[PDB]
Amino acid sequence: FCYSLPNAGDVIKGRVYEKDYALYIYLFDYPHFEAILAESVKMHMDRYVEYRDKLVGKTVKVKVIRVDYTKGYIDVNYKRMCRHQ
Repeated sequence: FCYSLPNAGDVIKGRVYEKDYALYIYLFDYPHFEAILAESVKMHMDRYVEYRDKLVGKTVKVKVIRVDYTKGYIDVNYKRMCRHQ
């Protein structure tokens, strides 16, 4: 293996999108990893709807919680909105 990787705890930027019942994020510096907002997967229905409405299409900062470099997956948690949004 080889390639650039973020470290757990790192706060990085990307654009949020929805897919397969959850919120994911297109990480600007890690475009080839499927990055999911871990907290959105099992979030209770009504709050999930609000969460999706608040974040989809927005540019945000997220904190890295887990990196699977062999399979290409990254789990993150939404932190804050960007200046570009």
